[PDB]
Amino acid sequence: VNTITFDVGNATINKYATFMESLRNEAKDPTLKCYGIPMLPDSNLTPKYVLVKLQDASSKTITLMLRRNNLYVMGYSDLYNGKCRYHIFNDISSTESTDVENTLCPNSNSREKKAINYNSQYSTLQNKAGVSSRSQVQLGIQILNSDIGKISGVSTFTDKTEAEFLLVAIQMVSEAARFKYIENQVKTNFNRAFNPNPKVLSLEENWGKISLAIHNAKNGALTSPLELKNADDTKWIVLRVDEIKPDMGLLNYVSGTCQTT
Repeated sequence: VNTITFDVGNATINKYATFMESLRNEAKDPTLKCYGIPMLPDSNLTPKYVLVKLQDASSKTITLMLRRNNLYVMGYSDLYNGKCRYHIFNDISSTESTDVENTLCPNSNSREKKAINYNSQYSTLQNKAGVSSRSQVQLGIQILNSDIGKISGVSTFTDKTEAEFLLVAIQMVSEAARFKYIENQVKTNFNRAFNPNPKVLSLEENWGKISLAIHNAKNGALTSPLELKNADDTKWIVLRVDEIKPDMGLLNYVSGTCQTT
């Protein structure tokens, strides 16, 4: 499995763009695409995982482990007192957990467990972070930088600190890779903190449905319209692929042929 590094501490818009390109190119199936939009592979294609190393301004790092087929974060590692400290979500199988141990921390004599004792659903992360919605958790480059430093190499930290980091990282890494719209929210706000708008949230919550609709669309027309939210919280009834393609970075895996095109 490959490691993609993003230097948060020294980030620029172009470095972030390159990071997004690199992550999409690593994770996508080598061939699958619909309407020109690359698709993630099935759950069998190897490597099954991608590592994303995030570096803060003090050169400390956290490495996220992502499932390639859906870009979900499985866990993360940090260097702690010389040890590879692995933090695994509580919602993956025993066989995947073995893979997370060995992929984050291949040397079995130099590693240490520090579990994430909760699941990776946004509702859970929000609860641990003390928010009723992740619209209340600002995103941003400086925030990500700061949050890395609250964890990496740190003996103890609260669940709220951890869940804030996870909310920010999951969105700025995996959601941004899935959605050019989210990448572009980060870029438009690159020098400052921002709150995820209704369209960010709607896209995040509907990636599966959107991916299916694009895969199934015939001559650019969705078989069944898909109702999302615009950034001003008005309904967005999507009728055609060209209305939503600009916001897409990656499609969720959907079996069978589509217009590639």
